Amino acid sequence: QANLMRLKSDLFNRSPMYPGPTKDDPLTVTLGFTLQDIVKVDSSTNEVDLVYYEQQRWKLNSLMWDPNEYGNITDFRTSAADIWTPDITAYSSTRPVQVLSPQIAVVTHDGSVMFIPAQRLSFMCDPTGVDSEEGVTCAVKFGSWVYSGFEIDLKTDTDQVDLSSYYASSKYEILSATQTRQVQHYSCCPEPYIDVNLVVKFRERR
Amino acid sequence: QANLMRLKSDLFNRSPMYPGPTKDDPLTVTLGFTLQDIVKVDSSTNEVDLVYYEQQRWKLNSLMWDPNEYGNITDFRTSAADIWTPDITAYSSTRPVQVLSPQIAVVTHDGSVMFIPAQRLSFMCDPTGVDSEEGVTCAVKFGSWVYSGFEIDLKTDTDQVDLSSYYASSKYEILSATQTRQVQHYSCCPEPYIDVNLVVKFRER
Amino acid sequence: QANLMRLKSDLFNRSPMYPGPTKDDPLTVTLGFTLQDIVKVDSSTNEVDLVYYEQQRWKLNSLMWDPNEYGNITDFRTSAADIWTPDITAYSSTRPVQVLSPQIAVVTHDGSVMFIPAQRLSFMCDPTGVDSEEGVTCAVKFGSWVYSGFEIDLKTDTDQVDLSSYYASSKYEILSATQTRQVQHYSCCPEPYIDVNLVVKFRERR
Amino acid sequence: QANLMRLKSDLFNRSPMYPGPTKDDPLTVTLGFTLQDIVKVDSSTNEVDLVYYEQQRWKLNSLMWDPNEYGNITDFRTSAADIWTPDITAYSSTRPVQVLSPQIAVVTHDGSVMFIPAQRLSFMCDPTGVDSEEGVTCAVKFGSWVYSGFEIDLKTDTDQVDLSSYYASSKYEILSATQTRQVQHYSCCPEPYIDVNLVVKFRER
Amino acid sequence: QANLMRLKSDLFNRSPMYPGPTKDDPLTVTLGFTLQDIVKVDSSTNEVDLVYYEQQRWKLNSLMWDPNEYGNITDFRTSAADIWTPDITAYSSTRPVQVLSPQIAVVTHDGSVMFIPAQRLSFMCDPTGVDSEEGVTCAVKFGSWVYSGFEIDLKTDTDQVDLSSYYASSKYEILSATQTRQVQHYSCCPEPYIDVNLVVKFRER
Ligand SMILES: *[C@@H]1O[C@H](CO)[C@@H](O[C@@H]2O[C@H](CO)[C@@H](O)[C@H](O)[C@H]2NC(C)=O)[C@H](O)[C@H]1NC(C)=O
Ligand SMILES: *[C@@H]1O[C@H](CO)[C@@H](O[C@@H]2O[C@H](CO)[C@@H](O)[C@H](O)[C@H]2NC(C)=O)[C@H](O)[C@H]1NC(C)=O
Ligand SMILES: O=C1C[C@@H]2OCC=C3CN4CC[C@]56c7ccccc7N1[C@H]5[C@H]2[C@H]3C[C@H]46
Ligand SMILES: O=C1C[C@@H]2OCC=C3CN4CC[C@]56c7ccccc7N1[C@H]5[C@H]2[C@H]3C[C@H]46
Ligand SMILES: O=C1C[C@@H]2OCC=C3CN4CC[C@]56c7ccccc7N1[C@H]5[C@H]2[C@H]3C[C@H]46
Ligand SMILES: O=C1C[C@@H]2OCC=C3CN4CC[C@]56c7ccccc7N1[C@H]5[C@H]2[C@H]3C[C@H]46
Ligand SMILES: O=C1C[C@@H]2OCC=C3CN4CC[C@]56c7ccccc7N1[C@H]5[C@H]2[C@H]3C[C@H]46
Ligand SMILES: *[C@@H]1O[C@H](CO)[C@@H](O)[C@H](O)[C@H]1NC(C)=O
Repeated sequence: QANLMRLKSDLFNRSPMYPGPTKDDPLTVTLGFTLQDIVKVDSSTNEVDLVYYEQQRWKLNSLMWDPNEYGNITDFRTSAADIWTPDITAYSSTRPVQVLSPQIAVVTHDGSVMFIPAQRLSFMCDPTGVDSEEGVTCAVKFGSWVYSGFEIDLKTDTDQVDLSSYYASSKYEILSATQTRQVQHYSCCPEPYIDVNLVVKFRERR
Repeated sequence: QANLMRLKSDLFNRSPMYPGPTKDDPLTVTLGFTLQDIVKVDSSTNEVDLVYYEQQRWKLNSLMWDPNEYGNITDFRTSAADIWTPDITAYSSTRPVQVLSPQIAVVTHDGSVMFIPAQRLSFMCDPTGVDSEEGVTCAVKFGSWVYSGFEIDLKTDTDQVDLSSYYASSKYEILSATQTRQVQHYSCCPEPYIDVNLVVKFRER
Repeated sequence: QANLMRLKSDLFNRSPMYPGPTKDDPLTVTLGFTLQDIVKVDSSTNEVDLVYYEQQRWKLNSLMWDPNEYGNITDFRTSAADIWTPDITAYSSTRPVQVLSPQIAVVTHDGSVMFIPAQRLSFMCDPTGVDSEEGVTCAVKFGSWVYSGFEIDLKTDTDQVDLSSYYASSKYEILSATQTRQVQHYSCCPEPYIDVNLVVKFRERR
Repeated sequence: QANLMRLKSDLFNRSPMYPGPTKDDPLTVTLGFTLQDIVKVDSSTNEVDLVYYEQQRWKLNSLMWDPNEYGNITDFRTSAADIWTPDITAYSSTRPVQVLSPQIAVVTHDGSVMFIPAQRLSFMCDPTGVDSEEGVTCAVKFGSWVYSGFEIDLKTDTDQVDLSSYYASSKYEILSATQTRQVQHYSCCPEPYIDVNLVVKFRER
Repeated sequence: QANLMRLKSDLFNRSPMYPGPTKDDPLTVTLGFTLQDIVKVDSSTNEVDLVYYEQQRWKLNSLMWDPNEYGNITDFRTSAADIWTPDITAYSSTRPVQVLSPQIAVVTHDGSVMFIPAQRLSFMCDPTGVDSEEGVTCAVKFGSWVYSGFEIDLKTDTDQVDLSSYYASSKYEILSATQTRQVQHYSCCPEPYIDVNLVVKFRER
């Protein structure tokens, strides 16, 4: 209690919040998806709804401490409002993303942060052929809304979407689900933009 | 008024809020459900909606006081924003949980806290067989979102879900409802996670 | 303007907010309902939606003042956030209550407060038989969420729900509407809890 | 920039917000509606949905300044949170009113304020006869929620609702739309209440 | 980190926020739309839903800095709450606009700001004829809610709406989409108001 209180006071009250990365001091953010459910499909609007956990990890020098100086504390939990978080956004959502979990992050003594919001997302997807044996493929890109590849580098720990928590009695079964880093250039602008392309192949079950 | 004002000032203004548990100083949180209604079932999306009260109890040394020092006050009510509260979350919700009651907790002189949010929850459930006599069983786990079993231990006072306030004219009748502590390990994570599994067997009326 | 500004400053900035009642210093809260409309019925979910005004009144010594000391002001209006308000809640709602009026209360020099939120409420009600001549009866209890009868006493000024503002062209006509104080005990806990039971008998029009 | 910053600092940081009117110092608020669209009708619930702009004007001595003292500034725009605003409310809404415009007001050197929220409103209305040539008439009163006629006087600049921005391809055409000051007493209350009654006659194509 | 922290502290903590433009010091805001999808059409209410990115650009002297003084930083990203933003609003929305992107802007050393909110908008549109080969045309104006043309000038970089990100498998195909500056006068008021008129011609695929 007392040690943790002192640590949080030192990290958060005695210094300003991290202002985000720059060209000079870029930040790597790792993303991974855990797909829980394809909740619904809307063939009249071509919108599909997913529920997933989006794991985000990054590391800041300003969040480092020595466990010996603070009662051997190697990590703690704190409100996501206490710290900077990356602006990772679905590019083709049709509704505001709905948050299903509390906004709390885990901070480790090496300055690494793990933040894993559960979300429900409606996104642009033609579900025609979902009732067939081949099923249907849909895709949605996630990236920083305003940081280029010079400020934020996105990576994945794996190209496989974690399906170990997928709901066994969903209306839809997953045939494949991948998460792939893409570099993108746009005609206006010189700098590269990074996204992770979440590609899901699915169909109605049996 | 004056005594209570002084107590709240001492507990909340004159010291920092409890920062949450650690490996060294873990916290036990007791959970209990009162199921009020199965409001609806959606066979096109496999989502079911429940209304329930979720009682949460825990105890902190930092919330202790001597009643004699504060006008014989043995307990008080306060906004949940004034205190730390646990991050207990349904694992398989499909919509943000909707809160139906005001966010107020009861604090007792021994440092124990009782907080009982009424909630409406949409969660993943295949309702196939709800129209049958056998009915259907659905389950949803509740636990801390980011604290492991090393920091937060969950328990129940009983394995029976309180059904005494269940809505008599619901579209669905309850055949059974249980609440059971589970210890879980994951491929992701080395540390154990504790949840309470709410299992409800029901059918159409 | 100047006198009222000074009064509000004295009551709200120069002292802490009332911390709520206790066993030693209980508070009586008077409730009355004005039923405006039965807006809808849902026979697939057994939910009914009402629109009403819920008048709440109570009195605090801490909100007293002498009109002579403050430019002859006998009352004022203020945001409900400036003052303590009771945690009166429907026991059997199925959705969060929707507030239709601004959150403003009237405070009188004797310390009495009048707060009258207009609300739309979805609550548990089987509407089977609403299309019949006998109609249907539904009920919903309102009480403090966490204060017992030792801290908050609820009363009504009358057992009749005010129907003078009921919408003349509603889909549903009201046969009766009553509001009755009840004392209740629950198996766990020694202390009594007070509620007001709103009972409404209605049917389809004409 | 610099002059305006100084003016806002003098008006808002150097003095308290206006606390609202009293019996001794009543306030006149002028209302006017611009009806944009009758968006929908629900004959199963007797709810109708309108989109309109509600112009509100009032004048306070505390918001006066001399333009010469502040770089010739005769008016400025500011967040509605910086100032007091009246609690004008539809009496027969069935859903919380939805705000479609940013909450910003215009303040003029004579202390006059203009605030014009665009809103979508669902209100109690039987639409039976909307498909006929005569159409249907519906009405909704707007007034202060908690100030009586002793504290706030409402007026209109005109009895005609502005229809110049009405959506030409709406599902519903407007036959007439009026806005009329009414004085009212209630069984509850000794003091008179002022409202503006918005009466709209409309029909399908 | 350290240089950027100092820059933000200098710009945002050590001086007041920009209070908005005046007649004396007007501001030009450039708008451009990127239409992503016509998501739905409602022929029972004459409402259509679009998803788009609205790029907004303006320039303030108060946001200028010398890169040499701050570690060669030529630009940074910051929360839109840290800075003033224009009150650009759709004139004919039927629901509050839904924001799909985080509220973050890019600020450049010359004081220029780029802010690009992704939005879902329901607006007044008769979709009769959408199933035909000619299709249907709908329009919606965007402008400042309370600043006139004397305080805020709107312009476009181009009259063509960017369709390069339009969703290939939308139910609706775009025949044309234009964005055009308009000057407007209103009977009440002496001052001109500027808007950008977004005109979209589309049909079923
Ligand atoms: C924090 O942890 C370190 C070890 O992980 C502790 O340091 C050791 O304490 C043991 C047991 O008393 C000694 O025998 C070792 O010599 C110490 N050093 C090392 C490097 O192992 C330390 O005492 C812990 N601190 C607290 C307050 O619990
Ligand atoms: C409060 O009320 C008293 C009277 O009840 C006001 O004082 C009187 O003011 C009138 C003019 O309005 C004078 O002619 C009287 O001589 C005053 N009498 C006394 C005893 O003071 C007083 O002005 C009121 N306060 C206000 C309006 O702020
Ligand atoms: O030109 C583009 C299109 C592209 O759209 C998909 C979403 C993206 C997320 N943000 C939103 C704005 C954007 C951007 C920034 C700077 C120049 C061009 C540009 N955009 C989008 C772009 C990506 C990346 C970035
Ligand atoms: O990927 C998972 C699966 C599992 O999901 C059920 C809920 C859990 C409670 N919290 C939420 C995040 C989670 C966790 C932490 C770190 C990596 C992966 C991960 N999760 C969930 C997990 C448990 C434990 C933990
Ligand atoms: O045990 C209960 C059930 C009962 O539910 C109906 C509604 C009530 C209003 N509040 C909500 C919490 C509650 C309460 C307080 C303390 C211990 C148990 C307890 N609850 C509910 C109770 C009443 C009274 C009170
Ligand atoms: O009983 C009523 C009905 C009537 O409703 C129309 C609107 C009004 C404006 N405010 C809102 C609350 C109200 C009022 C005050 C005290 C007791 C009952 C009561 N109401 C409304 C009333 C008027 C006047 C007042
Ligand atoms: O008289 C009007 C109608 C017109 O409506 C289209 C939208 C507009 C954008 N803002 C919103 C308020 C408004 C305006 C300013 C001052 C008095 C009246 C008034 N309005 C609207 C007007 C334009 C311009 C401006
Ligand atoms: C900034 O640019 C100058 C000029 O090239 C260079 O000398 C300096 O090292 C750069 N970096 C910093 C942090 O000032």
